[PDB]
Amino acid sequence: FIPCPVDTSQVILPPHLEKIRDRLAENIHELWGMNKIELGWTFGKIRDDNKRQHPCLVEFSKLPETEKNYNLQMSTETLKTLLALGCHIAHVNPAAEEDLKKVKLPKNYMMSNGYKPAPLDLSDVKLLPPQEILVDKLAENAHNVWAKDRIKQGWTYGIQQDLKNKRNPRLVPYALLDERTKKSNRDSLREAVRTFVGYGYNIEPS
Ligand SMILES: Nc1ncnc2c1ncn2[C@@H]1O[C@H](COP(=O)(O)OP(=O)(O)CP(=O)(O)O)[C@@H](O)[C@H]1O
Ligand SMILES: O=C1CN(/N=C/c2ccc(-c3ccc([N+](=O)[O-])cc3)o2)C(=O)N1
Repeated sequence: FIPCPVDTSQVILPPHLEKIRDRLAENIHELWGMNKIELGWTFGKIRDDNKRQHPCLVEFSKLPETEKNYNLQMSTETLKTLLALGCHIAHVNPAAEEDLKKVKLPKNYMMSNGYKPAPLDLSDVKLLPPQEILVDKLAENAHNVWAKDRIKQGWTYGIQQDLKNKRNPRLVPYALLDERTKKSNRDSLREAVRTFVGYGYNIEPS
């Protein structure tokens, strides 16, 4: 198994896109924090996988640096991937960031750190068919960018996951991957494109 994604080396990120790169990472983390509470997890300072405690379920500004850069790099690689495919990212609607409210969840979503997930309310954002094929294609690539970095840290396949060896049952080709995870990647990058549009960006191939 060889996870080779679209080559992101012959690509640079213009400084005017660094703004979305920062906000895109925030929203992607907000969506993660919500889904994690939605499935048995809570806040903690000493991670114990059996107790469902997590230190990363905090606001984007309070994250540790090791996990933080990974969220900014993956966000930067996502933008660069669109550029490597021949698509452009450009601001057109200047009032969209002001007309971008955030989702507010029930009271039970607040934990012992003062953090309560508040992703952007992007439910009223519609995508054209061409942008759907992009999100589906971007999703398969996000699996490869994740799998390549893990592989060089020694991560291979293993029936049981493990935070102390390089084992993970999802280190497999996108075809041999459970459709739940495949759909999860598509949903994540569907909001990624909606995050751009929510800030006033038009995605358009050259
Ligand atoms: N599938 C995904 N899509 C977008 N961001 C993800 C992600 N998985 C993890 N992240 C980001 O990674 C950061 C936390 O890193 P961590 O190592 O704790 O992942 P994790 O605990 O979710 C492993 P798993 O999801 O398999 O149980 C989180 O703040 C989150 O934003
Ligand atoms: O088990 C798994 C896990 N995984 N992806 C995990 C990685 C970890 C960090 C992120 C990440 C993605 C996108 C952005 N972004 O664009 O901002 C920011 C961070 O995904 C996968 O494919 N199968």
